[PDB]
Amino acid sequence: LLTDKFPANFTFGVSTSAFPTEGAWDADGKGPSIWDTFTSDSSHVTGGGDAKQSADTYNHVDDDVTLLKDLGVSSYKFSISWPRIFPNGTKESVNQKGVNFYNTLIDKLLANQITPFVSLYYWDLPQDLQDKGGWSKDESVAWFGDYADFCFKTFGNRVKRWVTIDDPFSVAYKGHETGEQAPGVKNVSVTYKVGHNLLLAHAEAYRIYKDNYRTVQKGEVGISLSSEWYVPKTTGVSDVMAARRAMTFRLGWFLEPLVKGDYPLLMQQRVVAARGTANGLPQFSAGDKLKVKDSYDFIGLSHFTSRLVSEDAGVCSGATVGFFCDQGLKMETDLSYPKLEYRPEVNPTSERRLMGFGLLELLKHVTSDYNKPVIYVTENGLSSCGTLQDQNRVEYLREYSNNVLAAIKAGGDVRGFFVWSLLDGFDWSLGYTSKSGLYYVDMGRGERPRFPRSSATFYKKMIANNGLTDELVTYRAYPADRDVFLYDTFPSDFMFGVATSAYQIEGAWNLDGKGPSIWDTFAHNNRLASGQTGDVACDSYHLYMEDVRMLQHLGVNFYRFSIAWSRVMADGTPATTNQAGIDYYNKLIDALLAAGITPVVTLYHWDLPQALENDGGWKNDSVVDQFEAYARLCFEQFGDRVKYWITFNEAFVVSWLGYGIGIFAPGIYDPGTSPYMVAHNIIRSHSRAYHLYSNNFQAKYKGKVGITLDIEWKEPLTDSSEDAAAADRAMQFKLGWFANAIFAGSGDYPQVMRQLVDEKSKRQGLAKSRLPSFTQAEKNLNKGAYDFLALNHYTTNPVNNQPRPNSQPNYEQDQNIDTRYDPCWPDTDASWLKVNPWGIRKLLRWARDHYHNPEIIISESGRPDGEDLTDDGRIYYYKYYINELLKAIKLDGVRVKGYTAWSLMDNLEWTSGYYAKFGLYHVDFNSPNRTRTPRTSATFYQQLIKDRGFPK
Ligand SMILES: *[C@@H]1O[C@H](CO[C@@H]2O[C@@H](C)[C@@H](O)[C@@H](O)[C@@H]2O)[C@@H](O[C@@H]2O[C@H](CO)[C@@H](O[C@@H]3O[C@H](CO)[C@@H](O)[C@H](O)[C@@H]3O)[C@H](O)[C@H]2NC(C)=O)[C@H](O[C@@H]2O[C@@H](C)[C@@H](O)[C@@H](O)[C@@H]2O)[C@H]1NC(C)=O
Ligand SMILES: *[C@@H]1O[C@H](CO)[C@@H](O[C@@H]2O[C@H](CO)[C@@H](O[C@@H]3O[C@H](CO)[C@@H](O)[C@H](O)[C@@H]3O)[C@H](O)[C@H]2NC(C)=O)[C@H](O[C@@H]2O[C@@H](C)[C@@H](O)[C@@H](O)[C@@H]2O)[C@H]1NC(C)=O
Ligand SMILES: *[C@@H]1O[C@H](CO)[C@@H](O)[C@H](O[C@@H]2O[C@@H](C)[C@@H](O)[C@@H](O)[C@@H]2O)[C@H]1NC(C)=O
Repeated sequence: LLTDKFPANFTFGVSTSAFPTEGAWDADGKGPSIWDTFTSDSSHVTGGGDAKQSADTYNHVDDDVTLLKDLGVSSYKFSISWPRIFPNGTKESVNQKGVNFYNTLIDKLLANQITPFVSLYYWDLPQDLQDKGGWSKDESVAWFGDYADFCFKTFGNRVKRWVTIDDPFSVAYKGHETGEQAPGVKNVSVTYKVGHNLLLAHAEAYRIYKDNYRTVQKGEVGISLSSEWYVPKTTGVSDVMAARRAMTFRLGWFLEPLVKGDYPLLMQQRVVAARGTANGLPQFSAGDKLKVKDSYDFIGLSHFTSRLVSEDAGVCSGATVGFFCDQGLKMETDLSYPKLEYRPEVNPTSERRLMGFGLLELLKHVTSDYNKPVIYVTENGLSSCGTLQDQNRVEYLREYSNNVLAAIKAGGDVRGFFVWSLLDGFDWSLGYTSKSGLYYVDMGRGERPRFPRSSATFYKKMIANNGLTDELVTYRAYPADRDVFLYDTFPSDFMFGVATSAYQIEGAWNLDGKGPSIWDTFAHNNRLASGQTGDVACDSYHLYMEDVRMLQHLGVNFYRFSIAWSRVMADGTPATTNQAGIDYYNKLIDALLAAGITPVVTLYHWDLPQALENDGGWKNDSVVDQFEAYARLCFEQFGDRVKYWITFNEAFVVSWLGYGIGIFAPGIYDPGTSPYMVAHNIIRSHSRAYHLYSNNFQAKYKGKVGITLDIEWKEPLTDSSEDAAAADRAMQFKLGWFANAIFAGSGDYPQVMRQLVDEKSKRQGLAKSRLPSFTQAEKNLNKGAYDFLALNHYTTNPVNNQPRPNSQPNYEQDQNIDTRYDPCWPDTDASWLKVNPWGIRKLLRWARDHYHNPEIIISESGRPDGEDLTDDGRIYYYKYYINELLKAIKLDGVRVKGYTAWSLMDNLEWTSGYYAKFGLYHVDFNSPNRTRTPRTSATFYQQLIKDRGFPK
């Protein structure tokens, strides 16, 4: 990479085109384009969807010009929509409201010192003109002339850089031969006639400008052409001339008519050789050659890729005519150059390659063979799945703009570089499956908010320094080791397990004297899917012996399950101790130990006995004593054989879902106060349960007590310091809510929660703050009240700052945050779970740094899949999350002592019923015997334990 400065009056720009970004497809009298009609057929668009709104730039001029001021670009390339100016294509349809929109944009651009670089035709052909033949017709030269003449006299007093036609190759070939772009015509005999008329339309536009508008307006008029760079597959003369021939058919098809005055002679000969003399390229009239030759002030170039070309006379057969059968060559991807996908294993055959040298050679070729024209790179950029930490785009922007510097030093007269693109949009036939903006656009929000990707920060800094600096040479958007797969084994101490839950597997909700749960009541109130209940579930009350055999087949070291409070105490009181309940858990513990499997017992999970919810449940404050007496009964009966206790599972869910929005049991909706009241007692219940164990049981039993908290990793949406503070704030409010008082050291809530809920409570007119206050004695009982930390981790979220100065009392509104999902993270059967393996690694270091380097167990990890036995999604998930877990141990030193896979078998997924299959075993819930069937994932997990990591 060169650290030289760009020339003095070099233009750093950025590009959009009307249809991918404007939206408002029929607002204010705009007529339909061929792309409106084309995209109305889902089969034409990858991933479906339409551009009826897309990025909605028609309604964001003020916001988008502010983004242009933030980058510091000198100029802005955009497109005028023909059907928005002339709804039916003719000058009689002139729509003043469409004229007003572009005037607003041009005026606002110049008020902020940004040069307009205006394109007249970026494929937006009005549907009415297509209905009468489109570009195949000789009338299209006149249609375009009247339309160009209008924009010249209407905007030309301010617009000084014009592009007649953008990428005629795609308009002709992709739009009329293969049909992949609008208007979807598939006719090999139309393409050369369309390119012919595009060149004639551009010439008529250039002629109109030179004679009627140039003397007064003093602007420039050019055309923009697209070209890949073609490197020969071998050094043989055959392939070197096949590569040069592909450059001729793709770029010289239009460049040679405008420079030399005719189609390239090589191109003329090849088509007549493959099609017949009656079917050659169109002939230019003597007057046509006069109008076309030298009809440019600059040449625009859009470049993206380099491909390998080799001679292939039999690339087609049986006289199958066509644009690429006339050339007699094949194109391949150069897999020798870095792949630009989200992760190393994504799409091995990818064409997105880091080949900046191709742009250097393209520019030098255009300078050498076409008499050194003025060049603007009007479009150059990388297509992504959409991530905002776009190291791939940063590398692309860094390398490719650096090869522009090399062309200028090699004599290339390149005066501008325009990045494709400014925002995300509807990338033609790729639809929304392809993102390219320096700014991400959230297409799930009506206002379509814009957010800078890391490439926006890079481009801003490079323009500020007029080239690269040492900081920009080595700049990275994320650490270089993030996606590297680590082949290694786990430490000797490391345990593998799987987990279940009492209400989700056991059944027998009222057999043998068991009292009812708040989840028995939730289910019997038809609050679960299809009125499905956990009345039988997997019948683990009767079939626990099957569970042990499955655990033996997996080879797990430990098995984490939960005790049902209502099964050992009918009403949650020792007065209702159910010896039958004691015996059931004694049988499960003994069968696990006889099989050499370590039992791990969760005390609570989520099934409070209804008798205690009647007295106020977790809001009642004596629940601290009630939970302590329940913990005592468990420590006495089972403490002799159970050596790892977990007090609570996902106290966040019990607090916010159960007592906040009331979607889980007990179903109380009070999002302002009760979640904090319940979490307060949970912290106080866990602390008293821990001290009861260390004071009265740890000496003789030598066990460890922990707590399990669920948490998504919280990644900043943007590299800004306000978004980094927002991400940490989202961590504190969900994980720190409980972990801070137990693990951080102060025995108290995170300072951010106390500051924020107090201040908002005061504005809302509340006598006391909605977040309770610990007594100094209570804080001291919280301090160090643990032996290990346990984390449930499934997914992550990008977070951004979002002040809410008028928010109502609400645990989520108190946080001043907003959440999204990275578009690159794959989906699962659950709308809230996205696959992001490195989230568990960043989460583990966060817990390590904030909680005094504790012993950590991952108590839950997994995803839903389909019902068939081949769950490749589950395997992909475990393969890479466990590898990221291994990285947190070996590479990061985090004291991770165990890993728990959710779940052992299909079970009742709370409100989602049995429709969400989470298990390594399939469970037939229509069988009375509830047969369990191992999936592919069970073998993969069993094999991974044997290997103790990842070998080779
Ligand atoms: C292209 O649009 C022009 C503007 O018309 C407006 O947009 C079109 C898409 C349509 O929605 C119209 O309703 C809009 O007004 C067309 O010109 C217009 O043509 C119409 C007739 O088609 C004409 O209406 C007539 O006006 C006379 C009085 O002058 C009245 O007695 C009639 O009853 C009827 O109302 C408009 O006045 C006229 N406007 C302008 C500015 O020209 C254009 O149509 C073509 O050109 C006009 C001059 C006539 O010769 C039409 O026969 C002819 O088709 C549209 N062109 C095409 C190819 O569709
Ligand atoms: C938390 O939940 C406990 C357990 O239910 C509540 O204690 C109970 O309060 C009931 C009243 O709400 C008591 O019932 C009354 O008992 C007396 C006899 O003592 C009868 O004469 C009378 O008619 C009622 O039946 C119940 O005895 C009591 N149970 C226990 C074990 O204490 C508790 O309520 C609160 O605390 C108790 C100690 C009393 O002071 C109650 O008046 C008070 O409301 C619940 N606490 C909260 C904050 O909801
Ligand atoms: C492909 O384009 C050529 C050149 O413009 C047309 O002449 C072809 O049309 C042919 O002639 C018409 C009258 C009709 O018979 C059509 O079926 C013929 O192929 C055109 N071909 C197609 C299929 O549209």
